[PDB]
Amino acid sequence: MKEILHTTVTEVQRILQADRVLIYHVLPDGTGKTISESVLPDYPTLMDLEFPQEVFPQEYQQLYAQGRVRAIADVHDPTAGLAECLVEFVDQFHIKAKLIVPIVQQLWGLLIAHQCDSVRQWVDFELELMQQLADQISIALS
Ligand SMILES: *[C@@H](C)[C@H]1/C(=C/c2[nH]c(/C=C3N=C(/C=C4/NC(=O)C(CC)=C4C)C(C)=C\3CCC(=O)O)c(CCC(=O)O)c2C)NC(=O)[C@@H]1C
Repeated sequence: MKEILHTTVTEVQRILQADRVLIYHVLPDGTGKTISESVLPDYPTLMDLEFPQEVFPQEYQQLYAQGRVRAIADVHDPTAGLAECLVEFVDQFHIKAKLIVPIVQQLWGLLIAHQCDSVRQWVDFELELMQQLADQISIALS
């Protein structure tokens, strides 16, 4: 399953030509953590870093359990909807755009793409494609 999640993020990174693709998993204590990552070598491996424990709030569990994709073209646009607690994070890791799709069975996790070199207008077919990839991960888990 660890090799399957690695294969998936690597293939999704190549398909989107994203700077990073990762899978973020919600743990039974209500914390969240990156568990698989493919990143272009000009950027850090987030999995190699020693992050403090991170609460994944009930607000976002209840949102993402509903299944909908969130495309954020420009994380610095004050109307684009980046969570306020992530403002310092996107600055420190030079994340400019992100694409988030929930992995649901009950939220298991999120498939997330980053653009780092530019803002990125994600287009409708890419949001549908990530929904299909999230469905493929859920089917694999079953
Ligand atoms: C604010 C709402 C709370 C919160 C929620 C949250 N976090 C993510 C996703 C990621 N968080 C990552 C890692 C860390 N590690 C830290 O120490 C830290 C604080 C500086 C963070 C943010 C991480 C690698 C991810 C996945 C990749 C990504 O870019 O998202 C999410 C889901 C994404 C989204 O934008 O909705 C949420 C809701 N984090 C907090 O610390 C608050 C308690």
